[PDB]
Amino acid sequence: EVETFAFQAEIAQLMSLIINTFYSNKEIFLRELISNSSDALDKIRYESLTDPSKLDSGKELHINLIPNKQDRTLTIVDTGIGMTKADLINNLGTIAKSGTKAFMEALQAGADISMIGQFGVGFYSAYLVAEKVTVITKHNDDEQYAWESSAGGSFTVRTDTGEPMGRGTKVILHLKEDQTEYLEERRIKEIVKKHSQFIGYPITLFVEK
Ligand SMILES: OCc1cccc(N2CCCC2)n1
Repeated sequence: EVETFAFQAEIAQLMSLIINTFYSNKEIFLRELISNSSDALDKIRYESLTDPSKLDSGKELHINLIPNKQDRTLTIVDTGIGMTKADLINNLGTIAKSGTKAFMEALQAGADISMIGQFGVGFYSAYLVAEKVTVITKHNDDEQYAWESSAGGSFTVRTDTGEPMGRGTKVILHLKEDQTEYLEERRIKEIVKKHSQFIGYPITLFVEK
């Protein structure tokens, strides 16, 4: 059972700008997604201080980067707080409405796309390199869900039946045909060293078979 939702007009407009604006510094997508993972891990670590049982779904707080040349996918896995169904459908887009308006006014005032993180909508930078994005997420208070969008103004949400995750978020980037450089180990290493060297969680870059 797959539910289809329309993006808010502002979010759909933001995704279209990201996809259609000529902008060569696409590598900032990884910094934005790692930053999102670090924030999600900060939240579950803080919540577990006053409630240790919140880590029953997993004590390890880490980030994994998994490239797959056969599927042409780059997966960013974290064991952070995860996202509920209400987050995927309502809460995140509601928060992102103000940030999108501020971001686009800034772009008209001379800012560039790499500053998208300062407006709270860095997740959508994934569409600089991905034609489709799948998000598998599990929050302690909800079920495991699969969020998916190839842009175009709509996204889907379903209950995920795949391998259980315990807790956290998995962002699967189905890369565009000309963006396969972000599957190479040397390239991912360079980006992490350049933009995410001081993230306070272990980042493990998986290598390919
Ligand atoms: O709206 C902004 C935003 C920030 C972080 C994550 C996110 N997601 C949309 C659904 C998948 C996850 N959106």
